[PDB]
Amino acid sequence: MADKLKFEIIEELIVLSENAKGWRKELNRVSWNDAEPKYDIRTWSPDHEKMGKGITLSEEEFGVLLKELGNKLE
Amino acid sequence: MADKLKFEIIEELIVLSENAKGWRKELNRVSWNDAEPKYDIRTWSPDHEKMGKGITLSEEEFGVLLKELGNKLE
DNA sequence: TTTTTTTTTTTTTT
Repeated sequence: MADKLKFEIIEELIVLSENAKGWRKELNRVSWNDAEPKYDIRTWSPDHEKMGKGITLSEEEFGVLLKELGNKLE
Repeated sequence: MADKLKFEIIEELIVLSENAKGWRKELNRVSWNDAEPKYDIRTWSPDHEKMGKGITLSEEEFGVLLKELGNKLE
């Protein structure tokens, strides 16, 4: 929506890689407008010049999600 | 975009819960237009009457993502 | 080869 949305990287979680479009797929915990810190997984430009839209994962989600996912690899 | 997008549930992976909006947060592998089967995490209506937008996770992503995330809870 | 959102969306043949 806005040209530059306010944010801040609280903690880097997982980094996957770039795609054919250069989409840097990563999962990091950032603060929404430098207020609420939460986990959000998105992909950005290869040159890190811009960002895109993905999905936000709350503690409730990440908790149950990781619990099951981690156990799925068992 | 469309009123009803074509799809098919190949395999259910993880089910989180509903939210204050009734958003049923789940992660299941479905076939895009009943063609390409891929993992996609989204939230639907409480009464499962409609669906919404989320994010699609490819094998490359889910693979590295799971590996790291699973190890993160170790 | 999307141009990111301070928690009641109406889903897309990579």
